[PDB]
Amino acid sequence: PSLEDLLFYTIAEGQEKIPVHKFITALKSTGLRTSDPRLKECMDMLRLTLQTTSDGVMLDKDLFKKCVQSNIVLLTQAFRRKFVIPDFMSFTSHIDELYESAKKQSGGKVADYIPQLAKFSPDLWGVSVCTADGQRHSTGDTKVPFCLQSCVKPLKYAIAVNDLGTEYVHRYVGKEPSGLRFNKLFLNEDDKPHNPMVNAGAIVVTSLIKQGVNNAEKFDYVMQFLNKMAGNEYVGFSNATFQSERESGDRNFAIGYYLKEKKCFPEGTDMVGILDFYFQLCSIEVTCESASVMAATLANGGFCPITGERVLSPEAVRNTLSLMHSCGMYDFSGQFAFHVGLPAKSGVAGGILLVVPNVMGMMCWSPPLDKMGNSVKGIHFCHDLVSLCNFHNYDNLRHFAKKLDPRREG
Amino acid sequence: PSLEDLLFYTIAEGQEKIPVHKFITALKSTGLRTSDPRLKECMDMLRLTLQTTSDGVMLDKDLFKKCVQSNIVLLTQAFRRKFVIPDFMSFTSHIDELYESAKKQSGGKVADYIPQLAKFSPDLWGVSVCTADGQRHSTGDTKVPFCLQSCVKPLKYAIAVNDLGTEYVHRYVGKEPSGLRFNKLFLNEDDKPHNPMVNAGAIVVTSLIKQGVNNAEKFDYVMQFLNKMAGNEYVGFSNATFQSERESGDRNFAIGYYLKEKKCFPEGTDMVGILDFYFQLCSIEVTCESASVMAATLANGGFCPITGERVLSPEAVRNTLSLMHSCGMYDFSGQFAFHVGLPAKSGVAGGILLVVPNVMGMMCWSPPLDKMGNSVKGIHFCHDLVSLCNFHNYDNLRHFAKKLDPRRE
Amino acid sequence: PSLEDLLFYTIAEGQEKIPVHKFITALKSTGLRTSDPRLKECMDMLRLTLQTTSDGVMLDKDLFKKCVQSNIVLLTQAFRRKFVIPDFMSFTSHIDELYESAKKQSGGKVADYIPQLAKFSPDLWGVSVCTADGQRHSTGDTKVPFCLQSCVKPLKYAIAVNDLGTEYVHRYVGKEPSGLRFNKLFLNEDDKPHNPMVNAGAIVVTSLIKQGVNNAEKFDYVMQFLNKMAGNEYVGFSNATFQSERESGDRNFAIGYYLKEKKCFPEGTDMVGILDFYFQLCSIEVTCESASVMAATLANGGFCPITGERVLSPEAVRNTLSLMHSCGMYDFSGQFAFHVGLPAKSGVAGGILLVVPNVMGMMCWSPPLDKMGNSVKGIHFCHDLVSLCNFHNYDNLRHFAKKLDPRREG
Amino acid sequence: PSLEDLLFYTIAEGQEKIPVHKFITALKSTGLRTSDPRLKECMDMLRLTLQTTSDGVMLDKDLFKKCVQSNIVLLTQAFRRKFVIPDFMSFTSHIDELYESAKKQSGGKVADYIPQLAKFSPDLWGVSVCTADGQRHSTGDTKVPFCLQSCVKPLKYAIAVNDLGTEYVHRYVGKEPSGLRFNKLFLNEDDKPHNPMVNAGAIVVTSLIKQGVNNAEKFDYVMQFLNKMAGNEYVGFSNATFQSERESGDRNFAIGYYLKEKKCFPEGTDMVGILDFYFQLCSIEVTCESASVMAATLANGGFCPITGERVLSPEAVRNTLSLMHSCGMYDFSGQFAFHVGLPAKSGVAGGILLVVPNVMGMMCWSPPLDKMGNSVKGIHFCHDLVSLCNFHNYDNLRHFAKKLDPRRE
Ligand SMILES: CC(=O)Nc1nnc(OC2CCN(c3nnc(NC(C)=O)s3)CC2)s1
Ligand SMILES: CC(=O)Nc1nnc(OC2CCN(c3nnc(NC(C)=O)s3)CC2)s1
Repeated sequence: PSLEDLLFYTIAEGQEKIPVHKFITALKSTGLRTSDPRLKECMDMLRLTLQTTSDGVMLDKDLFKKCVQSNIVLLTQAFRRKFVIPDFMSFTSHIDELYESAKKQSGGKVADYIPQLAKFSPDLWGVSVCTADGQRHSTGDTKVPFCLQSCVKPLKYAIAVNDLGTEYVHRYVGKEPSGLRFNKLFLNEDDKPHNPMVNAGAIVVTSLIKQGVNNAEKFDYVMQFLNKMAGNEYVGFSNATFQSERESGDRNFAIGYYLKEKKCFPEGTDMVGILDFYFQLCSIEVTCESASVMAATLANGGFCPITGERVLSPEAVRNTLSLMHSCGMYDFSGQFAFHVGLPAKSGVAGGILLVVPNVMGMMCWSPPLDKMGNSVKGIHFCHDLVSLCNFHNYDNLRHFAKKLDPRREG
Repeated sequence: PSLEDLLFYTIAEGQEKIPVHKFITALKSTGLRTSDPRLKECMDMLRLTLQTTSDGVMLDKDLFKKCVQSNIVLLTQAFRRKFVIPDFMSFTSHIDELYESAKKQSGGKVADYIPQLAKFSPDLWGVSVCTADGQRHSTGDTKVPFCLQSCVKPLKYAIAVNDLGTEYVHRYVGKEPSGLRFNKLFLNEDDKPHNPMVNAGAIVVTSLIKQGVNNAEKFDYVMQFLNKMAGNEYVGFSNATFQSERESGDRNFAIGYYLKEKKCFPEGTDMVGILDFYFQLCSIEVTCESASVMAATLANGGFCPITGERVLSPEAVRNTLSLMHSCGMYDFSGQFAFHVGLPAKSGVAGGILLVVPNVMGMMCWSPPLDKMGNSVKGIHFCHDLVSLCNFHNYDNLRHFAKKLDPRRE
Repeated sequence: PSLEDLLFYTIAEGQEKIPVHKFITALKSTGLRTSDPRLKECMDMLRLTLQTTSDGVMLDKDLFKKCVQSNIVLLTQAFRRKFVIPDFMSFTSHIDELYESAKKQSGGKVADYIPQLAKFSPDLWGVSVCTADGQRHSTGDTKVPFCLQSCVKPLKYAIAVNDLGTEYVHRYVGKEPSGLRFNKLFLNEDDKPHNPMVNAGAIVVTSLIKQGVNNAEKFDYVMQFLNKMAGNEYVGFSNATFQSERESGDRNFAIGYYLKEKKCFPEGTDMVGILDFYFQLCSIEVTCESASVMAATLANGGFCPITGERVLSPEAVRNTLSLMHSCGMYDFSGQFAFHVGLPAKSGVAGGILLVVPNVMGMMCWSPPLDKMGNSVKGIHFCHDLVSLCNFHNYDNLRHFAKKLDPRREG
Repeated sequence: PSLEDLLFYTIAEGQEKIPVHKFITALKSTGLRTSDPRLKECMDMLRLTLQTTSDGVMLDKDLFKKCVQSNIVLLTQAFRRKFVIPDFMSFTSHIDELYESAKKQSGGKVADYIPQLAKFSPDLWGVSVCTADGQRHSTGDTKVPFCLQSCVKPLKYAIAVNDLGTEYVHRYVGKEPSGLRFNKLFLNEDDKPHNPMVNAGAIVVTSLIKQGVNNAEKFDYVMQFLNKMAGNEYVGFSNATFQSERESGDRNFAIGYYLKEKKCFPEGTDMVGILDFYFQLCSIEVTCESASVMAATLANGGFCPITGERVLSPEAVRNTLSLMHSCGMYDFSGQFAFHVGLPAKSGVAGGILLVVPNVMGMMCWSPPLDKMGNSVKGIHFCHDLVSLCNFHNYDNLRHFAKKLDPRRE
């Protein structure tokens, strides 16, 4: 027997040779993107034989064997329905409906405190999915760059725990939510910030990453890291947003000094310098698509799903998801944890980084925020998604009532 | 082909006939207990034929099929290792290691606030498991009855949400935790108690269950409900514990009166009676074993695993596990949710009712409490369990480092 | 020489005999009331000679000497303008103006949570003055009985420290105000109520007065005490108010149980009985006139000014004035101390018991309360009073700008 | 008859001529200092006459009248015991006892966070009095200059209310104390600092004084203002303290940035400059003697008692005495108001500027502080002072038990 050969008969349909487009659309219908890095050898060989023989465009058992041999393990799982969402075409149909249902929630106010997010239109709205297996789907304004802002706080924490361990990082920052009107305090009772998703704890976590090196190499260190998470999709940097964040951050300058007085930073910290590195990290740019790969990396126990690369330790990813559950959505965290039950993180540009552990990661984006600071459409989408699918943290995988389960088939 | 016949050769091992004891030990090793209610029919036919011919005790293809046809699907799943933990024999060996490792933590102080918990010895310690499929195992003092106390709070919240729905119950109680030094407040800013796991909200939740009937019928209704949840295993009641909570509950009278003044109960409430009903509910008795079935009922989306009965709506169970995750372990809730990541609920008699969703439910019991109020051995066990198995809520099921996974082979 | 003889020529106005009405009007104009207990002998002797010599009504040097001998010291000080307010006639004209200026502030809501405080008309308004010397003046509805309610807290605190001393009493109750959003807390951080003017602390103090005896003698012990303080003017008791306060006091029962749990009472306290005794003390009745004598006794270092009787130790009065200054007007305490600067206490019936140390006591009464719980007209009257006179605690007795000083003349 | 003549016989004692020393000693025993500014003409004429007739040194009815006519009303009041404390010689004997009783309380820790307050000896200790009439007395280290630090907060609040009025100033700062552990907060619920005695509110008040002018002239205005208040006694500036206060005042920058974000300042303020101006004001230097005259100006309705000039409006003095009563001694404020009953203000150098309204002002100084931040010897002295004299705010001026009253004979 032979794996390349048995896969050949599945797509051959008893016939003699497979047209290339018939193989291409069969492969794309699994949700894989024809530009998947795990598929580069297969696609390079296909492009070559489509030159070598204008005499086509048909592959026999032996010619198909030449192309798919290099990536046969991933292609077989994709064609024999072994992916975490087996019927991806029906699932994306559902994502499209949920998107259109949220597209009608036109309330909210765009963050206006800086001219660079006031520039963004309230009609933008996109959602990108990326499963723990690499299946992609987008709808809407998903290639528009926008800043992570507070969406970057869980990614920084993951990098800090990945490099320093849990016990070290949690000398300097706590692990609990604060309480629905302890939002205005910087420190909990141990004179540590309450947790990494809070501004005071985000700043302290920022002062742990790559100490001893200067602000240019730290920024390089974190961006190289964010590239691995996104399978080398778009990660950028807005100097416009950063220069404004620098000139309008009196609240954070207040935090920095209060943290200096109470000896919250590591010894030898340049507090004002850490504030620049902090403002920088909030001005990193993503699209919906590139961020949906980041979120899926946390969804996937730390391995980027479109490269197979190990990016974060299981200890760093578990801690980040734990803190996104309960501290992730500003004052909505408690209500969100109850009704949605997913690790999520919101931002002022309109991002919501959403992780369905063991299934997929997502990024929703609509600039207009409601009064607690979360994208109006994004929050609507997240409620709708969990009403439809048994992805809630404490839904049952066996007795889930009237919800659909995309991890099953019939 | 034939499903009863194929199982016969599976356990017969090509041989002539199955001894009766060889079938029972084969069955017990799947984790099923020979008294499972879903197996009563099979066990009745065995009880009949073990009289029919003392010239035995051997079952032919036809005689084995005589007993097992009634329960063949459940027996096939158990023998083709389709149960949520396929190698149950090995997993219980690990539970024994974790139990013995916690048995050496003799620190802590027994709750003495009532003479009925001061009389319980610091040497007691039991652990019971019940998987979403019915596989059972116990170690230690697992049949000694004890009161739930605050372990009962998630169970009554489930009943209330099961009968009245989420929107109603949460007109009267919040959904968030309060904050690590907001423990001393009764109400949040919307004038509802913070959540059903704290005393002020447990008191309010109690005033919602089965309104319009008197306190004796209310209590009977909750006992009937707690019976369905434990697959009819041990549920009792201590009149002694009830009398001491009654005569020493000035704090609960303080809460009750504060809630009456700020109009937190549903209209037509006899506040003083509801405290009596509340004190009663805290004095319900369980054993480790019976409660581990209750926990598995939450683990199993609302269906009791040793009877298959639908006991709670999926909405009541999802809400209860949500609120146990973040509010279940007193001031330890935050540290606990981070490190263990399992919905749990603790009590002052020393209980910790523990849920691993889609896998199993658990009950630990050791009377000596730490300074935050949680059983010392019980907390030690929960850390060790999650350190060993990828049961943490935000462990990944595919890339889980050097932890063991009891769901695979 | 002779005091009876020189006071004789003071009123004689060079003629030979004094009409009786001419002496009485001279006496009333000092503000003394012709029924002052320190004047009983003089008034009895005057009424007697108006029977024995109907051939009058005129008194010579020797007949004047017959009547005023007994109370000549009090009469001389009154006639030689030696009283704390020498020109009482002019001062009462001002009290009348201040009264009329507040009669025009008809806002507020009468307290309605029990039927007997809702029954009071919103148009009642009275104010009574009583100096440390006994000079009286009233305007408005000054003889209508009403309940003290929270006005009783400074009087029972004074009774407790008069019998037990400060250090004993302040084992069970603090001495500071709480902070404008520590209002809902019962205990401070030492597990004592914050101070005697708050409900939780008034209840605890009630549990220190006259321990070991039952509720009837306790009530008698306190009423006799209030009688001495008011120079035997009207002190009464509403059983109606007590019955409604009792069956509608769920927060006070809430306080009682919380205080039992945290062991705030003395050993052997019958907590529910102390709540009965507390409700009773809140339903004791006064009129404006009778309550204004109470206030002056605190103004007067503990000596009731119309009987000369020592009623409270100087330690008890100093402490009670200290706490009325900072805790007496509910959430208005800080604003009141700042702008009025007088020891004062308010109640839900509409009373404000007011003390100007070393000068006078006062009681204002108008049932309509403002949104913090204080009589609207009463608070208005207090601001007006101190804008007019240098009575504010930290006004200067020498350089007081354009304010009037009733303690001086020209 | 004649005012200069009757005064002459008062001190002449029927004799022929008054020696010069006999008059100077008579004058000092009234407590006036032979250098009072209100006595300059009289002392100039004495210094003028002490040269012409070295064949003296004794004054006739006419030569005494030569000098004293210019200041006759002040001298007569002092000699017919019309001063607020008629028997000053006996009163200072009592302050000497109180000083000596506190000198035996050697506990406390000198402020260490800057090298300029660690340099001061733990055994320095001074007390100075100055009455509303100008009678002076000191015991101890009363001419050693030290920084006001937070003692300057009431003086600048007074300047601000004196120049702009109460309604304007209290748009930017509240008027209550905060709550015994609401100390860690900067703003109340109205987004104003709680009151001027607090760091967050002193910072805001600093931003209202003389707006629109630069930091050098602003500082000159405040020094000119402090000079009128101390009757031109010693006021200085420590540049060392100012350099260390700015280079270690991270909490103050935290306050400034938080106050800037919540728009607490008036329009057009350079927040970073106002922190410099604030640090400067905290480094103003005084001695015990000079600062107690400042206190006497507050005691005296705004008129400096040793020059007679009006320095502050009565509205400003009342408000500052109001806020010093309740906020002046950090976490000790409530306790202090209850037990001492005097408006006072403390500072980290160890000063306590204390006001007994309508009688006298005071300044105590001993560097070793409490754990709440107040001078130990200074706090002890204030308690002792009020146990002795009926100066407590709510003492009775008529029925005051066994306490002494320095205002009577
Ligand atoms: C606006 C209002 O009404 N109140 C206020 N809210 N926030 C304010 O800003 C500061 C609060 C004080 N600081 C603290 N952080 N954590 C603390 N707890 C401990 C145990 O250290 S204290 C820094 C921020 S003031
Ligand atoms: C720790 C300390 O110093 N004092 C105290 N600690 N606990 C106390 O119990 C009482 C607190 C006051 N009441 C309230 N409950 N919830 C509330 N929430 C809101 C938003 O109003 S207010 C009744 C219980 S007092």
